Amino acid sequence: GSTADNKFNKEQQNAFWEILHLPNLNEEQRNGFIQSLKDDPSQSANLLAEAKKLNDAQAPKA
Repeated sequence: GSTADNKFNKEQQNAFWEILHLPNLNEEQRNGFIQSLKDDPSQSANLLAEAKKLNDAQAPKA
């Protein structure tokens, strides 16, 4: 069909939204996470996690 068809199931897809949303993370950082994540579905863990912790610390509010 193509290659990996980004099989971001309900569990993996969550990464995308949480990535795109990242309320407190540079949305430009969010986008970057999408590109790296999309091109590499096996990286969903490395991107989702990196974006999760980063957003937490880099988050403005406190």
